[PDB]
Amino acid sequence: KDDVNYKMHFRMINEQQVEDITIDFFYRPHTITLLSFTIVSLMYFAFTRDDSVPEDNIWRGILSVIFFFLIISVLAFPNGPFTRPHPALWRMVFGLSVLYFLFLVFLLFLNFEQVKSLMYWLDPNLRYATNCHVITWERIISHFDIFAFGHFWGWAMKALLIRSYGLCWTISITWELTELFFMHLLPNFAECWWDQVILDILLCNGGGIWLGMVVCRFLEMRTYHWASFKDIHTTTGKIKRAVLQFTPASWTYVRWFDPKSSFQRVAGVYLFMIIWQLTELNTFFLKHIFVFQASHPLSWGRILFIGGITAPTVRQYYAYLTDTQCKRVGTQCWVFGVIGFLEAIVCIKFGQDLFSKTQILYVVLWLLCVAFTTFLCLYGMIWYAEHY
Amino acid sequence: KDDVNYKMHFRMINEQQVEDITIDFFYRPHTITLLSFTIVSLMYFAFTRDDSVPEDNIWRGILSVIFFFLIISVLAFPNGPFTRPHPALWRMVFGLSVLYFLFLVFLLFLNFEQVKSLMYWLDPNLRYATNCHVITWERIISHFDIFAFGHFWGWAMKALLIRSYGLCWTISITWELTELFFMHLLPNFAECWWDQVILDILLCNGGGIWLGMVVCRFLEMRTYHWASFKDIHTTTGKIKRAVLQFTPASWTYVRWFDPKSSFQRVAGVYLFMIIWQLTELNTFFLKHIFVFQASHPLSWGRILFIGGITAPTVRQYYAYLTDTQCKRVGTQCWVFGVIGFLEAIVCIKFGQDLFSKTQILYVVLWLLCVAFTTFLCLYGMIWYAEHY
Ligand SMILES: CCCCCCCC/C=C/CCCCCCCC(=O)O[C@H](COC(=O)CCCCCCCCCCCCCCC)COP(=O)([O-])OCC[N+](C)(C)C
Ligand SMILES: CCCCCCCC/C=C/CCCCCCCC(=O)O[C@H](COC(=O)CCCCCCCCCCCCCCC)COP(=O)([O-])OCC[N+](C)(C)C
Ligand SMILES: CC(F)(F)CN1C(=O)c2[nH]nc(-c3cccc4[nH]c(=O)oc34)c2[C@@H]1c1ccc(Oc2cc(C(F)(F)F)cc(C(F)(F)F)c2)cc1
Ligand SMILES: CC(F)(F)CN1C(=O)c2[nH]nc(-c3cccc4[nH]c(=O)oc34)c2[C@@H]1c1ccc(Oc2cc(C(F)(F)F)cc(C(F)(F)F)c2)cc1
Ligand SMILES: [Ca+2]
Ligand SMILES: [Ca+2]
Repeated sequence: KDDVNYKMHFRMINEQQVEDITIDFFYRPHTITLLSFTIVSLMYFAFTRDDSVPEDNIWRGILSVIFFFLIISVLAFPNGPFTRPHPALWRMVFGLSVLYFLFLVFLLFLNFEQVKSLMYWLDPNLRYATNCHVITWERIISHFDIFAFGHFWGWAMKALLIRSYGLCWTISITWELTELFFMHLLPNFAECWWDQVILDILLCNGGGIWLGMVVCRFLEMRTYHWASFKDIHTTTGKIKRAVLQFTPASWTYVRWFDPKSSFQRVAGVYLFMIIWQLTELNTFFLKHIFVFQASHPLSWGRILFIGGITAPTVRQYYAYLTDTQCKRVGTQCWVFGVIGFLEAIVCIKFGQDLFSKTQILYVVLWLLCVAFTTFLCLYGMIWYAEHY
Repeated sequence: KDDVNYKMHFRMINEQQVEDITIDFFYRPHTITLLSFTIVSLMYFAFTRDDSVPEDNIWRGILSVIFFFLIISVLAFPNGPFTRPHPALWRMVFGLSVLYFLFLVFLLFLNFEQVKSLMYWLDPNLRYATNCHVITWERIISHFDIFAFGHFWGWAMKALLIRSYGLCWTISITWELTELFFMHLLPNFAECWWDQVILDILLCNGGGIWLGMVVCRFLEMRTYHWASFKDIHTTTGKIKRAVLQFTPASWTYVRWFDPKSSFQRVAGVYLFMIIWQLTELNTFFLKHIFVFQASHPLSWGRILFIGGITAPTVRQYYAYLTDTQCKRVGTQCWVFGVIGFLEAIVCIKFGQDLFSKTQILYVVLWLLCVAFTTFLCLYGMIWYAEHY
């Protein structure tokens, strides 16, 4: 009867079910109405759309395949550890992750010219894509952009889900140093290195981690009592509940290191940090292989999507690593890992024009040193946890 | 607490679980080994395959996307009412059905020249694709081919799953007459109409229905006691059990008509028969729009695949139609219906060159008459069931 408990502990981190349902309209399935909508909409598009332009036909077909795969996801895909604001949103996020996985699998079979032609079809303008000792006080605040906003809030979310100053500060410092080193390696016109080791570590990353940890401690201490949207008498309370419907209903108490932790625990945390830094390398290298612009919708959309699938992945990884009755890895964690490895394989396959013969050796030495430093600081964290 | 029973009755026709597991090796998940296999295999292909030929790159990429979507299906897709020979096979069948659904959704946005070019890319030889009163006794047996074998066994499987002489004989006669009429309409060199109303109704379809009904009655009467493969002492018993692992473990008692049946019951059975005849029309019309050859692997592979997804679809449709606690349509039935309607939309969109202005009116009149005859014989069946 331990197998029943095992399957329950997997079903609670893979497809979490909603508790205390009051407005039952949001949760009753209407799959036949969805089928009628699908058929009538595809009928309207087939019989009324003008399909004389073939490129537009291919683009609309791709968009519609994506839309209806998200519908299939809402129907049949797993939900994850999250049931807020609605499980269907997380099913659609899982479907997007599966689509991206299959996109990378396809990309691994084309050659460099075919992948470049694909990227040039998605963005026709991709073909033509390309003084620090006087750092004034105001050119410093000029550094803060919308992407600095993104860094801040991404680190806030990461520190919220990880619940550790040590892990977050380790990954922050190590990745900022790695990025500076690679920018020195590539030509990059890489002057002004005081905007990566100071403004990016101490203000964006540091403040983001601080905010994430404060909000995480708040969410841990608070007590969750959710009254129905119906029973609220006033209107301010009603809109307050409708807004809180987009917040966590309960919060997990995260502890990566036990008092006396096994070798499996340490190895799992080390693997976690290695895959974290690997997903950090994937973005840098994919943006440098093909000359991607940071303002294009796919560029920041892919980063937002990775940050979105990172939230269930961290919860499922923590559950599998620590919970003893969770005998299976969540499917979102599986897809996150396979994407994070396929992107590295893509970077290695199409990334032979980045460095010379000696610069690749420099990259390998730095990656070995980074892995060793990660292990050293993880061991230091475990020692401090055991003795203090 | 009726909602718990509702969700259980849906989970038992959507994801049936295996009972009495003895050899637990076949049923324990190894998702991390699957992830390692995926990554190592894609690494081997990325780093060793010669990708200088682009058409081969596109073909291999398509095949690999299909393979790894079947892997994702084995991971996360629903199983259906069946758990034999293994639920993973039916998960992969569901994944194939989803891929075909998305293929049709994509096809609905291209124009006729693009779809013809797609079919010519899949089969380069598609571009160049094209005396009864003396019917000897032996040219009759010459009619029996591998496709007659397929008709026989398809009707056997259908009569096994439907459990009705009336429904099966109705659909048989009506579809054979419709096919003869359409062959008379199209030029078709449609002589020798004694091979469709006699040899195809009375011998292939009739014998198939008889065999299916006999095997269905046998499977209903028998008692299922499954000893483990381990406990069998001899070797003949072991191989007998290993062969019976590819047979049903239990059989449902099918009854479409109650003594006094509601209007919803009659309407659901009528809709069942209409979608059956619609899926029969889809094959004929898709094979006549583009000049498809019956021997090409995709031609008969698509028919085998439809016959494969027909088995869970009929069980889930019967469950939803008759069981009062089954408040949701199975997902395989959903995808079967959406495919059967999307194929008809494809036939209507790309099928404007088949008939003239008057022949389309003839087709519409015959389809109305066929629907009316279907309803009449269904009402006759219900009357005979009520009074005899
Ligand atoms: C030139 C280049 C040089 C470079 C050199 C580099 C060299 C560096 C090489 C480092 C190699 C180190 C690997 C050590 C492996 C041992 C791990 C171990 O045993 O822990 C086990 C589990 O471990 C796991 O959970 C693994 C499964 C996860 C796989 C999915 C991927 C998703 C990741 C998403 C990450 C998200 C991050 C995103 C954050 C933003 C511990 O568990 P257990 O107790 O043993 O038993 C199982 C658990 N139960 C049963 C008890 C419940
Ligand atoms: C020119 C051309 C002219 C042409 C003219 C043609 C005109 C002809 C037009 C005919 C139109 C007739 C339609 C009548 C609709 C009423 C149906 C009804 O109420 O029954 C209801 C259900 O009914 C359903 O189950 C429907 C859901 C199925 C949808 C998925 C499709 C998959 C099909 C796969 C088929 C596989 C076949 C493959 C076989 C090889 C009855 O149920 P309920 O009791 O009311 O309540 C629900 C059940 N619970 C809750 C009790 C449990
Ligand atoms: C390994 C990699 F492919 F390189 C990942 N990529 C980056 O990391 C990155 N950053 N920017 C870009 C980028 C891409 C294109 C043009 C420009 N122009 C510019 O300036 O940047 C770009 C990219 C690419 C990237 C590709 C696809 C992608 O999402 C999808 C988009 C489509 C659809 F076809 F619809 F567009 C379909 C699918 C689905 F899988 F669902 F099929 C997914 C996101 C990022
Ligand atoms: C509405 C329709 F499209 F017409 C249905 N079709 C028929 O009914 C029919 N009959 N024959 C043919 C046929 C097709 C091609 C060449 C020749 N040459 C000849 O003689 O026949 C043919 C067809 C087509 C058909 C197309 C695809 C198909 O399966 C898939 C194949 C592929 C992959 F690209 F790999 F080939 C990918 C996918 C997936 F969806 F997974 F992406 C599905 C099965 C049938
Ligand atoms: Ca940085
Ligand atoms: Ca025929």
